[PDB]
Amino acid sequence: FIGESFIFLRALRSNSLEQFFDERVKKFGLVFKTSLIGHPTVVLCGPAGNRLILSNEEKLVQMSWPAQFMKLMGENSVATRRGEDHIVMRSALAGFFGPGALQSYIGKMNTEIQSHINEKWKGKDEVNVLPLVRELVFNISAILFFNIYDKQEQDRLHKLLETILVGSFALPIDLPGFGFHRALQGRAKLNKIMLSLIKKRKEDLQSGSATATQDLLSVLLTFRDDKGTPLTNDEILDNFSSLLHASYDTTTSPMALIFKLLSSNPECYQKVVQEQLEILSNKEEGEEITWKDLKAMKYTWQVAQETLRMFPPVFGTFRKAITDIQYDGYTIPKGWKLLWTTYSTHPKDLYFNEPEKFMPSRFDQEGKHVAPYTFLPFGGGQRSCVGWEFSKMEILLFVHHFVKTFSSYTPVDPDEKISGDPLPPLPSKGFSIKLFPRP
Ligand code: HEM
Repeated sequence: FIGESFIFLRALRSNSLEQFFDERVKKFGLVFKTSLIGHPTVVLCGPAGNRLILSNEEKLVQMSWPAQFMKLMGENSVATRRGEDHIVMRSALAGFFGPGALQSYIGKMNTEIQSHINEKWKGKDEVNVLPLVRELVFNISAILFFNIYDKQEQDRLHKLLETILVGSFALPIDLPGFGFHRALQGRAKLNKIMLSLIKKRKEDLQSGSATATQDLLSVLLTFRDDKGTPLTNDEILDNFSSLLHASYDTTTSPMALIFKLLSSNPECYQKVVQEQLEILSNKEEGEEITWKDLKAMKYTWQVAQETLRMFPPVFGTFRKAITDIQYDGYTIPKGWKLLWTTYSTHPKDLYFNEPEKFMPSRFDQEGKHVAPYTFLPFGGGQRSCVGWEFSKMEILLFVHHFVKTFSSYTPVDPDEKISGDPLPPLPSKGFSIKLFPRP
């Protein structure tokens, strides 16, 4: 049955959503009943509800994706697998996204961001930030996932992913003239492309032309579980498809918005500049940014977090009750759906005083003063974001090189709105800015 799916969809595109939950909390409370995407759903608002859903994976709940997302991502990815297979895939992914592993890719990421800024920003009087950020974010994935530096090949894959992403928000009608149908065709083309990259990679590894750690493709190809089993081609394809979905639209949001919010709060921009320039003062010219420099960008990371609080790229996500669960006096029946949202804590004065104000100081001392399960841009528990530290690296390096290159900037439209009907919140006009390069 339609249930409340239509009203929820209406509120989502309306870019409100907070109200959708607010009025249901006002009428029923934090733990209330609803029907979404044809399933009986219970929304658990607030920190206590967040802990229930997020911290009890495989105990009381399991990740549940809607049918259409399963068809576009595949059934063999880390996001669509459960139980033991999920834990193995996270272990394989940790070989690239883990803190020790991520440090070996900072050089490649730094170089691309540096080259992108110099080529497409440094010499312009004005730029439209959003398309540049999208290009940079995708190209970093192409380099770090597949070692693809060829610009035409990067653009080809970039266009293909855009077509697939259209279907994830269209009506799931697999018919010749619908958006979902074209997305499914795009996924088929991408699968064939990635299959050829897998084959050539297997050869390149056997002939000593590629290493086991150079990129994500090699890490996943060389992974073996505790019993010596490698991942299958379908598992590698679906994981790459899922990782492209997860990485492109999400990271684009804070990167595109960070300098919009900073332009409205110049005192915070002043502190970002001072932090970044102080880091450069202690380096010789030509010396590359290091992982140690990265960890010194504390205030910059506080600005990024406050951007994520006010404009979460992922409003929330769904689980399925794998057992009858007793919560707040009620019993969520097995087979029912559960939903948590950042909108129950992120915009609330109760958890973040003056929530409408941009205050990076909320995350002072590495977030010491943030209450548990109130700031959740990357979720939590066994299903927490695989790539959050990858995103953090991109944002910090991007901010660093921008501040290094430019003395100042000025928004062309200071009153530009920040909407997103599709999940990703972004500058409504792409955030055009005038640029002032350092002399
Ligand atoms: C850029 C690289 C990124 C990669 C490779 C990535 C990858 C992933 C993957 C594979 C998962 C599923 C983990 C699992 O099922 O075990 C996940 C979860 C998640 N991601 Fe990310 N992600 C990235 C960036 C981001 C960003 C920037 C945000 C938001 C600021 C974000 C928000 C989330 C959230 C909230 C979840 C958990 C959803 C839930 O538990 O219901 N991701 N990510």
